[PDB]
Amino acid sequence: KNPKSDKFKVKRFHHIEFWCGDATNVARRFSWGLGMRFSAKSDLSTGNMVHASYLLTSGDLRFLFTAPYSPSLSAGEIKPTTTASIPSFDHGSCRSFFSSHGLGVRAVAIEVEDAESAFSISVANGAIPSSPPIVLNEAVTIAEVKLYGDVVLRYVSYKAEFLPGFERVEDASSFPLDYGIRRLDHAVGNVPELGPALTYVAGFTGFHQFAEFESGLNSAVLASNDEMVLLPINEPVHGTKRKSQIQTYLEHNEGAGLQHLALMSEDIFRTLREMRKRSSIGGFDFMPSPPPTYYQNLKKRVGDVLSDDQIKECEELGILVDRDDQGTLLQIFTKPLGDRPTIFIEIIQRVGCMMYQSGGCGGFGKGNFSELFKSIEEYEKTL
Amino acid sequence: KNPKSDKFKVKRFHHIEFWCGDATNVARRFSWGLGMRFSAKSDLSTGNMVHASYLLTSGDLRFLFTAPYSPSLSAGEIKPTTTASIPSFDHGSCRSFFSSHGLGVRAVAIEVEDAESAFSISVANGAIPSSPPIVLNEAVTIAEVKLYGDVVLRYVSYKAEFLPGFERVEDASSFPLDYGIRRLDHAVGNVPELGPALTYVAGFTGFHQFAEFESGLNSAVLASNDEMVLLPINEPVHGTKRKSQIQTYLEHNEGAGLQHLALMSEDIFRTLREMRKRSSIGGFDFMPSPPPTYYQNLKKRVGDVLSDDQIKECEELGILVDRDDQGTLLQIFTKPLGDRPTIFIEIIQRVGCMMYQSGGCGGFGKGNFSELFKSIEEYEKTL
Ligand SMILES: Cc1nn(C)c(O)c1C(=O)c1ccc2nnn(Cc3ccc(F)cc3)c(=O)c2c1C
Ligand SMILES: Cc1nn(C)c(O)c1C(=O)c1ccc2nnn(Cc3ccc(F)cc3)c(=O)c2c1C
Ligand SMILES: [Co+2]
Ligand SMILES: [Co+2]
Repeated sequence: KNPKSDKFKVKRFHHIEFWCGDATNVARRFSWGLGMRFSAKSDLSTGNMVHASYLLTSGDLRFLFTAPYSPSLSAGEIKPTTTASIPSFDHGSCRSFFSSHGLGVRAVAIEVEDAESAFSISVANGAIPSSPPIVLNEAVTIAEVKLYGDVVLRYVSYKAEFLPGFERVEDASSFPLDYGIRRLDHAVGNVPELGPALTYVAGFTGFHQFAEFESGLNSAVLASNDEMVLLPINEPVHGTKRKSQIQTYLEHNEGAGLQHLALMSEDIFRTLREMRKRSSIGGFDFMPSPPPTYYQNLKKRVGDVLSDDQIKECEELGILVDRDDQGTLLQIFTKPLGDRPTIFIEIIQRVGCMMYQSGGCGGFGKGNFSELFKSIEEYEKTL
Repeated sequence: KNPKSDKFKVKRFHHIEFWCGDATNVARRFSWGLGMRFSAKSDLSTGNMVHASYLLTSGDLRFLFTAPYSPSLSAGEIKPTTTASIPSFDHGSCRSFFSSHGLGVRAVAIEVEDAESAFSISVANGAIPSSPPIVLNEAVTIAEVKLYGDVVLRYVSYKAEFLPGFERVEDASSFPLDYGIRRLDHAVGNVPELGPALTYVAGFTGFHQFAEFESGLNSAVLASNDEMVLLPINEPVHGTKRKSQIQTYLEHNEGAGLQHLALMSEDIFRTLREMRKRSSIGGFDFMPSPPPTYYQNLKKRVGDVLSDDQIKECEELGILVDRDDQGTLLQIFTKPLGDRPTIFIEIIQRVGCMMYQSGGCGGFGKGNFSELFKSIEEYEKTL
């Protein structure tokens, strides 16, 4: 059931912005680890005396990395005279965010028809304003409201590359890396209390609950009208034998924030081969693979969707598989992206629900908790 | 002339410590860009609730990357009960350093015979104490005094891998990268006033001035008894046509700090081939190469040291060449390591002064300023 209750016209995920202490080193690490190209910049070389911002792209996926310069470089400026290309940026907010949370997502940006309208309707419907609508070069409008913790939902609308004031990156500095990642599938937040978080966000967006089918969490997924913008939210389950990973996140992150980004691949096998080649040479590590009992149990569950060779290829790469009543998904999770056990990345590919592919085809893999537990004691018994 | 006036026994450079906002991403970028292996760690997985520290090695070169965790993880601790592996670490100092300077060197560490003695004699001779001597696991002693800006000179002495509380990194996570870098040759500071900086440091170390042979700077080099610990210091020259790069550093760094690290290669041609292959895929960029007039002028200056092919190989890689009355050096400079135009790296190889090779063989390349200017207008005229 999809009531299509969006209070304003939402298009697609537009970009994700990381707040960094040094944007250069994070962007270069991510570029190599994920196979994303350097595509735009806004920094001292483009006249920006306020912040350094570097944009990586792979397909339609856009990762922005931003860090503050010394405030002394821009001490003469006022907001009317700012050289910042992102007017919502604030030195104090950025430094406070990174010292509080470490490396993490500041903004989940979605493209909308009219960012000023989206902002007004959101705030009229309970959203906490973060940055009012600002029109950039009479061409693009940006506005921000609080999502959870210190994460903002950023509205972007275009009258008609990335943002005014950003320059395209020269070919010499722009190596065409590509490991197959194509777009952001969903972005997941961790909060202490799911109920009030859901009520707040569904309250100001009109996003509806996306239907699903003791793992340490309770979850729910908010979705736009065509279910292409997907925002899951988790809360911890306390008292459990194993401590909730949601609680660990909240402790090390100093509260609520973005837990993981799920990146759709057009060929998850190629993506994982390329990423795993680079894990120990600057890229990303992956969670430990499931036991072979898990892959021995895959024939009975998805043997009609994946060949034996394709299942063996999942085993080689540590890929997980789950299935809806309507589709199948392949997924795998990285280890945390930075020092703290907080944000990580999921790589995903979805099989089915063809019409284009409908959003969320196959679900989000919640069945992989019990299957993993089931594989673990089975492999212990086989030993 | 070398008076050998060291006030305590100094051995070699031991390590360089970067203070980071996220040590993981910087260490992974540097590892790939410079061909350094992950060799030790101290972090949550080793019981350290205070800071994340990752050690990269190439030959005898040791780069340490450290960032703070949330203070809440260690709020119950006191210094007697600390889980920090580096007792001088302070959350507030680290956050203040990185917000003030961005990514940069906090500590230049030298190995000494007796770190407590080195500390006492230094402070008795004018050094500003930063962290008193602390004995780690009855095995290693560490102490720190101020060097310039917020950079400390760290004394390490061993009674008898890296530091107690660090664990060696597992083979799977430790890929044996190596592009030929072997040790730290020198570490250079920028200050507003050279005179008082020299008087202070030579005052408490007994380091002597290393003899040399309008570029925007005045410089002098302090050296230990065997001239293997080399600490150059620069001040800006104001009024010049082109603005001093030393002044630009001081402005963007918010004052004095470490300007560049010079890393000796056992084969600078291999090192530069390997680094340049990776510049646009996560590694380091290099300054723009000199005009071919520079290499056309190399035959007359070093044609007795380098063959024509070896000179052509310098041209392919953008390497610079300078010569003493006693030796020749090959050198090249990276672009800044992070967002700000502050710290960069120099790769160097020295030819001559065999006895082992004596320190500073060939000088530091100060002659390359006039040669570069001379190449530039010559190439303009040839056009
Ligand atoms: C649920 C779920 N609900 N919604 C809306 C989602 O998007 C999801 C997921 O993506 C999903 C699905 C299956 C999984 N199976 N195992 N693990 C183990 C683990 C990995 C990294 C850690 F730091 C700690 C534990 C997972 O994390 C896991 C996730 C995170
Ligand atoms: C001097 C000197 N004295 N001592 C004790 C040293 O160690 C040195 C050097 O290493 C040395 C030698 C020759 C050079 N020729 N050209 N450039 C251009 C440039 C590069 C990066 C920038 F951000 C701005 C300008 C240099 O920097 C340069 C250096 C830095
Ligand atoms: Co997910
Ligand atoms: Co130098």
